[PDB]
Amino acid sequence: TSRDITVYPKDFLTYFQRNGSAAGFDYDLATYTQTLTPNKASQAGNVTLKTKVDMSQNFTFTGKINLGDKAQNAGGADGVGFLFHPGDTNVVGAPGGAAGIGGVNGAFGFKLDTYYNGVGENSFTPDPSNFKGKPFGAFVDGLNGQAKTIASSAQSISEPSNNNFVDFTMSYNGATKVMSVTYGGQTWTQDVSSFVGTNQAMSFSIAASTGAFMNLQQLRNVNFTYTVAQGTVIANYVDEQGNTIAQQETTSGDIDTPYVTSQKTIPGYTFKASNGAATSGNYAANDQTVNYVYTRNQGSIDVTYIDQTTGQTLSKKDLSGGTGDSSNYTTTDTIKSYTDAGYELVSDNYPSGGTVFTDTAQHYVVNLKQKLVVSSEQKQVNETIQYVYEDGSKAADDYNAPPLNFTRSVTTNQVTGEKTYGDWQAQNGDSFGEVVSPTIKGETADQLKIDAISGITANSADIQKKVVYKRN
Ligand SMILES: OC[C@H]1O[C@H](O)[C@@H](O)[C@@H](O)[C@@H]1O
Ligand SMILES: [Ca+2]
Repeated sequence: TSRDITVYPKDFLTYFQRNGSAAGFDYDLATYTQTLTPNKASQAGNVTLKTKVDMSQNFTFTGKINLGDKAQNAGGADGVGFLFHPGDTNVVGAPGGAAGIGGVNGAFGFKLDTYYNGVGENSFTPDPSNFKGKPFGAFVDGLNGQAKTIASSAQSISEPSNNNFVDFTMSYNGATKVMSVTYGGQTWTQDVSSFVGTNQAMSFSIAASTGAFMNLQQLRNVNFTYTVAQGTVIANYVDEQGNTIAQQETTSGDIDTPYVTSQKTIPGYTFKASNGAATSGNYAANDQTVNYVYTRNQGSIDVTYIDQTTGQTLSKKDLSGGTGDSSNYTTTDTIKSYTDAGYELVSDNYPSGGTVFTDTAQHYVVNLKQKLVVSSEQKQVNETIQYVYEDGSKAADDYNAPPLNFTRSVTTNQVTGEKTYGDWQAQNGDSFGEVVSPTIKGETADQLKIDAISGITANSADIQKKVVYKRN
């Protein structure tokens, strides 16, 4: 590959980051020596690799390790750990029994344990009982966070003595997935495929730890030949409330080589903003993540009610929801309310099957008019002539003249109450007849005829007359 590099002893600080206690000590370029811990108590120091490692390529790690001058019995602690995890380059494991492996997830590697921890806690499972107070080198399974020492790898090592540097070698076949560690004519082997999984890019941390007991722990003449793993960009396509609304796009590439991400076009949604990384940039050692946030496309429906009679808006129900939600709305009730008030439905554009919000607006109309009830008014003007004697006794039957009837339409607006009368129309005529007063033998009428009367209007008063007969 083009990312196949060999870390030289003089460029150590280029590819490795002194962290913790280690940051107090400069790299001595005469010896090529990096202190991890000094010979003081409760110290922690490490170097982290600035990149990650393609675990689908071969790597060869060479150097010398000073484990100190004291052994456990003389007050010597805690050892040096080599950490392999998939998380952040700048993460390191817990000190003590965790040996700088435990406390990280998906964590494996090699310890040189210069202190026996029989009492276990969360960071680490007790050290193998067969190595009570004895220096040993092992492989560690820190996948579940808790560093477990594999007793099948548990081998003794030489006690830290007069601050001496023993040769260390860690070799790795990309294709076998087998790790080979040599420390002063003790060798280790293990298939690490059960750990690398699929990640094929792990962070590397060499980490020393003192506690109550101490030791100078130091590194010298570090030769790392490995393939720089390539950076990942994750792009998530999520709604406003975090729920994912389109498949994610995990695109990988060589560090410091460009990356691009696509603003997906999502049915039912419109792009709002891109929280997180740039949508465009350069690949980097750690995972970068750009989140595309989308808004839920919202539909309009407005159902206007109109009083035709006035050409005035009665009521207007604005509805808004999500492109494809039902509205669950029916006119029927709002219609009723107007109909009961004396209105009359004309038309209803509102679909019978509720409705559904769409990316385009809907506008429906309910046409209502003030009802009008047509009645009839009738009025009658009569004429009566009473034929009587001087004592009031009837001389002759009362004449009721042919009645003069009159009709008018009455339109009552069932909303305003406003009664629009039509006109008075004469059914019978406008004029009452002449009535010649009957002749009675041996009597004389005070009026021998009642004259015909013209100009009868529907408001006219009923005519009442009285003819008195006198004897002779
Ligand atoms: O250093 C010896 C010992 O001292 C303390 O008890 C802690 O800091 C331990 O984890 C450590 O291993
Ligand atoms: Ca231990």
